[PDB]
Amino acid sequence: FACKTANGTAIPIGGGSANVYVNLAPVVNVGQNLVVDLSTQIFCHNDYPETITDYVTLQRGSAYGGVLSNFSGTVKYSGSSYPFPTTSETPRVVYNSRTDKPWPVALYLTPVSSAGGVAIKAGSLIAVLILRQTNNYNSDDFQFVWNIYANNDVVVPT
Ligand SMILES: N#Cc1c(F)c(F)c(-c2ccc(O[C@H]3O[C@H](CO)[C@@H](O)[C@H](O)[C@@H]3O)c(Cl)c2)c(F)c1F
Repeated sequence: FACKTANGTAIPIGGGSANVYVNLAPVVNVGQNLVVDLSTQIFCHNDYPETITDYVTLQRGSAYGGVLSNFSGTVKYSGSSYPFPTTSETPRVVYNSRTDKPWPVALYLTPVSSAGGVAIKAGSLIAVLILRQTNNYNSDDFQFVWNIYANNDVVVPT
């Protein structure tokens, strides 16, 4: 089991960490959701599906920078929504193919407070998402740590 980002940055067998630079909607109005859809950015595959079923959870989702201070969030994991920052670990998603498949994570972030300025600064760390990969074969328990950075400013008009 291994993963890569849309631009080809890889985390090999055994886990590790990688940075993900995501485009954000430049404007998020009060009462609207800022969607950070990682399913277009993070992809994983099973290296021996003939015998092994890979299990993948969101082990931890943490907020940083502007998202931590001024946004309220949920994370959608494989069609179900959970609080963001995370309190529990999600149900497992299954990977059983050598062809890359999306990691189905998206953040839904709604502004709490804003003065009209830049709520999220371009280049800042907005989230750390830890993917935990286990299987039905051995006791492997590997962490794939995704450091989510904003590519652009996000403004919340007021
Ligand atoms: N014949 C044969 C044969 C073989 F060629 C293989 F490569 C393996 C095999 C390949 C990948 C393996 O592990 C990695 O890929 C797993 C599935 O993605 C993942 O769950 C693990 O954590 C880790 O990332 C493990 Cl353990 C074994 C195997 F079991 C075999 F029996």
